[PDB]
Amino acid sequence: SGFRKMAFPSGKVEGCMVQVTCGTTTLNGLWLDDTVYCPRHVICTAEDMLNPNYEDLLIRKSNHSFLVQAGNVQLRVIGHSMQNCLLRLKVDTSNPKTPKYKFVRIQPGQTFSVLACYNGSPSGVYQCAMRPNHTIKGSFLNGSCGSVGFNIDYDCVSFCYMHHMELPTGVHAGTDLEGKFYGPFVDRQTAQAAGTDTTITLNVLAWLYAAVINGDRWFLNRFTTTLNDFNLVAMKYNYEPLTQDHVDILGPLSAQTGIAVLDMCAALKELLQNGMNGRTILGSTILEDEFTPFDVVRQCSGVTFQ
Amino acid sequence: SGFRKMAFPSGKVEGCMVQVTCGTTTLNGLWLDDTVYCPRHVICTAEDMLNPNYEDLLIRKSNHSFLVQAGNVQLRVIGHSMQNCLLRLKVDTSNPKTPKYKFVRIQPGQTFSVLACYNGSPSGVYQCAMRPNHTIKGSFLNGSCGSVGFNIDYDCVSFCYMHHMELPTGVHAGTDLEGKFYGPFVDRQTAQAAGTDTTITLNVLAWLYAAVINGDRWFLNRFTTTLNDFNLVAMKYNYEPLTQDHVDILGPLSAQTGIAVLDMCAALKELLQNGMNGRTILGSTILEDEFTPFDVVRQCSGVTFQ
Ligand SMILES: *[C@@H](CC(=O)OCC)[C@H](C[C@@H]1CCNC1=O)NC(=O)[C@H](Cc1ccccc1)NC(=O)OC(C)(C)C
Ligand SMILES: *[C@@H](CC(=O)OCC)[C@H](C[C@@H]1CCNC1=O)NC(=O)[C@H](Cc1ccccc1)NC(=O)OC(C)(C)C
Repeated sequence: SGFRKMAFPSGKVEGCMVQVTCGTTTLNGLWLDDTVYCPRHVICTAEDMLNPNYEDLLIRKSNHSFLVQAGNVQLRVIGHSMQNCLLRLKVDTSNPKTPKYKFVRIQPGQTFSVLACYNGSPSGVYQCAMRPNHTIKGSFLNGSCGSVGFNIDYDCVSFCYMHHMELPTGVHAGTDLEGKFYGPFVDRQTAQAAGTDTTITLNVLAWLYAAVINGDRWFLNRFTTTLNDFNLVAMKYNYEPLTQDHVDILGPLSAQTGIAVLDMCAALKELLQNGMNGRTILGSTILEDEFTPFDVVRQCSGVTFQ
Repeated sequence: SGFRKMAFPSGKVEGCMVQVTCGTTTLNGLWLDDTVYCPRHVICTAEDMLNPNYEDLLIRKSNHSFLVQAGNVQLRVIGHSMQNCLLRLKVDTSNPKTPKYKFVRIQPGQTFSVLACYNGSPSGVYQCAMRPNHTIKGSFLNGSCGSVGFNIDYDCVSFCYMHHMELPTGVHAGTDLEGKFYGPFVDRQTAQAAGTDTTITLNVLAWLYAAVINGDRWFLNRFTTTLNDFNLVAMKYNYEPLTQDHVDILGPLSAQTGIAVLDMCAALKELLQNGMNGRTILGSTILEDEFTPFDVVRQCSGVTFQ
């Protein structure tokens, strides 16, 4: 029993973290096989960030403009290319600790583990959701650029995020491992701001299922709703509209608890309208939206506490 | 910026997890040098748990009564002893991935990372506090016994918890790595229940400091309090009494924010009495008590956002 924000074990990723230096700028990089990935802004000074031309900045560098350090060992750079907002540095050595891996672009609402790193040294690990507005509510200080986000399935690491910047509201933005930003953000100094965010309806519903599987039914009611009537309420409280696809995704959790999705929606509609009347759900006084249906199935018992 | 429940990177611990089988019972064990640690209840059947005599159960076993599997490799047991509520199994091979390590008994209020494991295979990682009542609010299913809790300082792993059981309220109990239980619990089937718990005052105060360092001052006030007057309020709301030692511990956070401890206490007293008036602190609508002053210094900037 219990329910916690749980990250994937971080060891396969720790063995891939290195330090990348260009001039006086140091950040983190990711070393797989004979390649090191890092944010391209490693080539900028502070004044560069105000109007950088990356093609122009990069052509001015040689292979030996870059130092890469893995633990106490210097790797020698033998090639370099830009790919969108990342650099791909080729090095003299293949990483002996390279795990089976893939590069994946995750979708808003999905979750992943972040390994916070400084000077190529991992310091901590926590679970984040990709928000509808394409930011994450992370925890990052100076030196954290190039920290990665990932999921693990079987023994394969699916890398999905590399960290690049902080926005004025204190939330975080970055790219996938092809160097393409999540959201409309750019790696240069502008007046960019996070767009208005929304609550992830599917996840809140998944988490209510988790609460039932764990033994709590206090918030259920005798009612049902149509998809359309639910959404009118959803719009008023700044929740994402629920779709038939979201309804089908919740199929297995529905089957395990014997609670129809539209009946769970009626329960959520009542919580939105009346509040929680001083009560908690899985330890929480608010409606949680950072666990997916996959996260709930991974963590909860396959047997409901009836 | 940001503030998250952050666990230590788990890799050094993943390389120490093995599977231990006795008869039809399988659980996790911890392999350091040439020794494997695991809960002694691995030697019981279900009916045994109702009245087990462990000395009597153990003398009936040989070295080869135990199988230990590390990945795909069988380790051969060449000796065994009981130590309080753990078994210490000696094996044919020293763990090549043994990190620098210590065994430490943590104190109530302190935090650690848990690596949830099943069949010797790590599945997830999250941060817990040792509660005043000597339980943790973990997340554990069948097969999780022998999962460990730990902290990391520099490159040394300080092991502090091994998991043994779940209590009727759904919280968790276990031992240090000498096999001594945290709390008055025993590894046999009784009517044992978690004692009444208390909120960890020092941690709530640390977390308010974290909120100031991160840039928020909304909950401060013009008042001060004496230690004794604070505690009268503390008792009414089921918070631990604050001591001069707790006041001295908060010295560095106080210095970094320019907020005297007793002034922060007056702020907390007002929050207890008036609630939060619909507002949040570091994203939270309630007062959080699972971050220590050490946790705040580790995660937050050393420079206050004034
Ligand atoms: C990674 C690199 C770094 O630390 O540079 C300092 C010498 C930075 C990580 C940031 C820092 C605090 N949290 C966090 O997530 N990223 C940055 O500093 C970016 C660089 C950048 C500037 C302009 C456009 C894109 C990227 N800057 C940044 O995040 O701005 C602040 C912190 C001022 C809001
Ligand atoms: C580890 C061993 C196990 O899974 O045995 C099942 C064949 C168990 C971990 C528990 C299970 C659910 N969550 C969790 O933390 N521990 C136990 O099953 C203990 C064994 C025990 C019994 C009596 C006294 C001490 C230890 N039993 C247990 O936790 O009881 C329940 C789950 C019924 C409350």
